[PDB]
Amino acid sequence: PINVAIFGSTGSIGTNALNIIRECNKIENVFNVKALYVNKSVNELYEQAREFLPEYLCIHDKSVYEELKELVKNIKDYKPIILCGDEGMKEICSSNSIDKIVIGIDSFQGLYSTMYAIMNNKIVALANKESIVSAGFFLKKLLNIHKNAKIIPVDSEHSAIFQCLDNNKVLKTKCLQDNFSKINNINKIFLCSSGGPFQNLTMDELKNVTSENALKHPKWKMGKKITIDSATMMNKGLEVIETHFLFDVDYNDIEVIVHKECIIHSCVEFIDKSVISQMYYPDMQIPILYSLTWPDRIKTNLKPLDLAQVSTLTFHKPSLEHFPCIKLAYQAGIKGNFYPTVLNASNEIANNLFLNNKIKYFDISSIISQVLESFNSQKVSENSEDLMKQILQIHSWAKDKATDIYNKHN
Amino acid sequence: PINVAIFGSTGSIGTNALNIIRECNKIENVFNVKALYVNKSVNELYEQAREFLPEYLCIHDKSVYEELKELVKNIKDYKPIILCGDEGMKEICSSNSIDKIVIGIDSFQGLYSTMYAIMNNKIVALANKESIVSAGFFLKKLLNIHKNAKIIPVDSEHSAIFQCLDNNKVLKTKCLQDNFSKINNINKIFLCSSGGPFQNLTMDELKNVTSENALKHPKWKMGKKITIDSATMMNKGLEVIETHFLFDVDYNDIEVIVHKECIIHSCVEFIDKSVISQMYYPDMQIPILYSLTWPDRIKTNLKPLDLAQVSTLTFHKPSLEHFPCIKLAYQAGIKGNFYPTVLNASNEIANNLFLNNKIKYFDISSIISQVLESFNSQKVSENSEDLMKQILQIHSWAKDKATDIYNKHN
Ligand SMILES: NC(=O)C1=CN([C@@H]2O[C@H](COP(=O)(O)OP(=O)(O)OC[C@H]3O[C@@H](n4cnc5c(N)ncnc54)[C@H](OP(=O)(O)O)[C@@H]3O)[C@@H](O)[C@H]2O)C=CC1
Ligand SMILES: NC(=O)C1=CN([C@@H]2O[C@H](COP(=O)(O)OP(=O)(O)OC[C@H]3O[C@@H](n4cnc5c(N)ncnc54)[C@H](OP(=O)(O)O)[C@@H]3O)[C@@H](O)[C@H]2O)C=CC1
Ligand SMILES: COc1ccc([C@H](CCC(=O)N(C)O)P(=O)(O)O)cc1
Ligand SMILES: COc1ccc([C@H](CCC(=O)N(C)O)P(=O)(O)O)cc1
Ligand SMILES: [Ca+2]
Ligand SMILES: [Ca+2]
Ligand SMILES: [Mg+2]
Ligand SMILES: [Mg+2]
Repeated sequence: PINVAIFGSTGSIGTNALNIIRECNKIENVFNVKALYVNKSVNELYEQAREFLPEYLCIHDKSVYEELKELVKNIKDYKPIILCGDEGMKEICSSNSIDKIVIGIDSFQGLYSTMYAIMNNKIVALANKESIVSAGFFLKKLLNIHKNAKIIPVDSEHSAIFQCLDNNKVLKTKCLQDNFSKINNINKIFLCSSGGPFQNLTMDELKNVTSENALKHPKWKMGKKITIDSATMMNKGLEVIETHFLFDVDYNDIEVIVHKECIIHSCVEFIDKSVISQMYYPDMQIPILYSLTWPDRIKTNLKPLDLAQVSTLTFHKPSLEHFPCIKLAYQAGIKGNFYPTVLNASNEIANNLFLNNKIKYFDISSIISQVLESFNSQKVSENSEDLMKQILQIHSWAKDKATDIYNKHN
Repeated sequence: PINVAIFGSTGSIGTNALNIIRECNKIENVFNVKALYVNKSVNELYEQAREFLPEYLCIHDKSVYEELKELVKNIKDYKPIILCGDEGMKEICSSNSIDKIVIGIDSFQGLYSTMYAIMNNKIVALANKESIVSAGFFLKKLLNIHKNAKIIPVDSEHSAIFQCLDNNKVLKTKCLQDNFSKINNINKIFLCSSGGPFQNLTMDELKNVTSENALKHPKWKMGKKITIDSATMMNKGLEVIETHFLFDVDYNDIEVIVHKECIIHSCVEFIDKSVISQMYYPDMQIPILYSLTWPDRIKTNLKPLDLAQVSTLTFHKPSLEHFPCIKLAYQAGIKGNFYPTVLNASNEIANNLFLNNKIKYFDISSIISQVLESFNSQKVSENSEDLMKQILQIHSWAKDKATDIYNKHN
C-alpha cells in the first residue's frame, strides 16, 4: 500500500491528486491518504478530512487553526493529529508512516516543504516548478546528501518526458542529478505548450489585454498564478529551466512547440534521432498518478484516448515578439548562477501586478527584464545551509527590485 | 563489437540495414558485418562484399555460385568463405562469430532462416512478418527451447511499439513469450498505417485498381510483395496478427488507425490510459538500427525531426468495406489454430495474381476468404519438428487451394 501525503490539497493539483487516488482506490485499495496540508481553506480541508480521514491535518495559517479543530469534532470515530505552520509540516515530513509526498503548494513557498521532504528521504511528487527553477542547484546538492530521496516530476510536460524513458536507465540515476540526459541517451526535448489564451492575438491586441481575458477561458483549468503564466508563456519559460535542472539537458537542446490540441504533452529525441512522446487528454490525473506509481503503472478507469476522434494535431513555433517572457527565461537559464531565482521572483511580482490590473501585458516582460539586468552574480555557496539562505535572500532581493521598478514607472 | 549477418542484403530492408550500419560506423566503429546472404543478385552482392568485406558470403541459387566466386576474386586482399544454398545458411547461423541476424528475406521463405537463427540462440532482427503470421505458435515453442534466442521486431510499427515500452519491463520478458503485455502493462495498441495509395477511393473506383497504380506509390522503394499488401491493407492485417504474437495482445485490444503523414509509427496505451508513441520521418533505418542496438541506443547523423515543419498529423479509422483484407485478418487471428497460416499462404497467391494482372482488387479478398472458409481446424502437434512439417503442409495446401479457386473462375 502506498502511504501518501497531499500538500496543498485544496488547490487544482491537490484536488486532482485526491480525485485519481479516489477513483483508483475503487478498483483496488492502493493508496492510504495519511496527511492533508493547506494554507487557509479550512472549510474545504474539513470536507476532505471527512471523506479521506487522514492521520494528519495541517493548516499553515494559525488564524484558522482553532476553527479547524472545532470543525473536525463533528466527524465521529476520528481523532486526527491537527497541526499548523512550518512546525506542522516538518512533523508530517518526518513521519515514518509516509512514503510519498505530493507538493501542490504554489510559488516559491513550495520550496520549504520540498526541502524537508527530501531531508526526510521521501519520494517527492513535485508539481511546484517554482522550487526547481529558483533552487535547482540547491535541490541537487540536497539530493546528493539524502540519497534515498527522489523528485518525481508531476508537471505534465516533465512527467511526459519521464514516462518516455527506459526505467533501467532512470534507476541508474535520478532526476536533478548531473549527467541524467547522458545516462538516458537524451539528445533533445520538444517542450509542448497549449500556447495559452492569447496565442492568436496581434501585437496591437496584446498591448491592451487584461487579466480577466486571461482567466475566462474554460480550456485552462488551473490556479490563477499559473493561468497568468500560461497567457504570457512565462510558464513555458519556467518549464524550460525546469527541464534543464530535472534532466540535465542543454538549453540549446530544448525546443518549445505550440500544440494547441494539448494531446501530445512533450517529446524526447534520443541520440539515434528516434522520438518518443507521451499523449493523453489534457488531464493532470495521469501525471499525478504516474508520480505515485513509478516505476510501475496501475489500472485506472479514465476515458481512453480516441485518436480518430481527435483526428488532427497541430504544431508551430511560438513568436518570441508576442511572448518575450520565453526569451527572458532562456537568457536567465543560459546565464545560470542565481539568474533563474531572479527570473522566478520578479515574475511572481509582475504576474500578480497584471492579475490585479496594475500593469499592462508588455510591462510584465519589461519589469522582469530590468530586474535581471540589475542582478549582480554571487559565488555559489558550497555549504548547503548557506546556499539555502543565499536563495532566500536573492529571491527576496528580486521581489523588492521588481517592486522598485513598478513604482518607478507607476 | 556487434557481429551482424544480413539475410536478404540486396533487397529493400537489407540495403537500408547496410545504409544505417555504414553511417553509424563513421561515428563509432560498432558493427562488424560478418555475413551477407541473397537469392540470386550476384553482381549487387559482389559490390556489397567489396565495401563491407564480410567473413561469409552466401547465395541461395547455386546456379550463380561460380559467378559469385569469379567476381569476388577481383576484390583486393579479401578471402571470404563463399557458401551455397540452405547449407550455407545453416553454417552461417551456427557460426560463433555471429551474434545478430537481420532477416530481410521476403515471404514464407523467410521462416527457414528465422528458425535456424533461433535454434542457434541468435538475436534475430526480424523484418519478415510472414514467418510470424504463419508460424507464430511454433516460433514461441522454439523460443521456449532456445532460451538465449530473441526476436526483436524490425517492422516499423512493431519496432515503434517496442520502443514505446519501458525496457525495465521488456528486459524481464521477451517477444512472443506468454504474459508479455501483462508484464508490460499494455492495455491496447494503436497500429498506425499509411493507408496505401487507394485510401481515398470509392467502392466503384476500387473495383478497377490495377497493380501499376499500387506500385507507383513511391517515396522509398519496397519489395513488390509488401507494396501490393500495403495497397490492399492486407499488410496491416498481417501486422495485426504479428502484434498479437509478438506482444501477446488480444485481438480486441488492437486498433488500426490510418495516419497518412507516417510520422507517428504506432502507439501503446497502458493500463492507466497513458499513451506512448514513437515518431520519426518514415524511414526503415531507425527500426533496423534499434533492433541491433537494443537495449541501448547509439548516435546517428540522421536528420532531426522538425515537428513545426511537419505541422499537422491526422488520424482516421480505415473502412473495412473498402479494405476487407483487414477484416479477414482479424477473423483468421481470432479463430486461431492454423487459420493465420492459411491467410498468409492464400494471400501470397492472390497478391501475386493481382501483381500480374490476373485478378481484380476484390478478387484478392474473395480468394483469401474462400480458402479460409475451406480450411478445417487441425489438432496442433506437440513437438517442434512435427509442428513445422504441419505448418509446411497447410501452407502448401492453402497455396494450392487459392490457385484452384483462381483456375475455376478465370
Ligand atoms: N494546476 C495545475 O494543473 C498545475 C499546477 N502546477 C504547479 O503546481 C503548483 C500548484 O498549482 P495550483 O494547484 O494550480 O495552485 P492553486 O492555487 O490551485 O493551489 C495552491 C494550493 O497550495 C496551498 N498553499 C499555498 N500556500 C501554502 C502554504 N504556505 N502551506 C500549505 N499550503 C499552501 C493552497 O491552500 P489554500 O487552499 O488554503 O489557499 C492550495 O491548496 C504550482 O506551483 C504550479 O506551478 C504545474 C502544472 C499544472
Ligand atoms: N521493405 C520494407 O521497408 C519493409 C519490409 N518488411 C518485410 O521485410 C521482408 C523483406 O522485404 P523487402 O526488403 O521489401 O523485400 P525485397 O523483395 O526487396 O527483398 C527480398 C530479399 O530477400 C532475398 N531473398 C529472397 N529469397 C531468398 C532466399 N531463398 N535466401 C536468401 N535470400 C533470399 C532477395 O535476394 P535477391 O536480391 O537475390 O532476389 C532480397 O535480398 C518482407 O518480409 C517484408 O514484409 C517489413 C516492413 C517494411
Ligand atoms: C488544456 O491543456 C493545457 C493547458 C495549459 C498547459 C500549460 C499550463 C499548465 C501546465 O503547465 N501543465 C498542465 O503542465 P501551457 O502549455 O499553457 O504552459 C498545458 C496543457
Ligand atoms: C511512408 O511511410 C510508410 C509507408 C507504408 C507503410 C506500411 C507498409 C510498409 C511497412 O509495413 N512498414 C514501413 O513497416 P502500410 O501502413 O501502408 O501497410 C508504413 C509507413
Ligand atoms: Ca522504451
Ligand atoms: Ca468446414
Ligand atoms: Mg506544465
Ligand atoms: Mg510495417
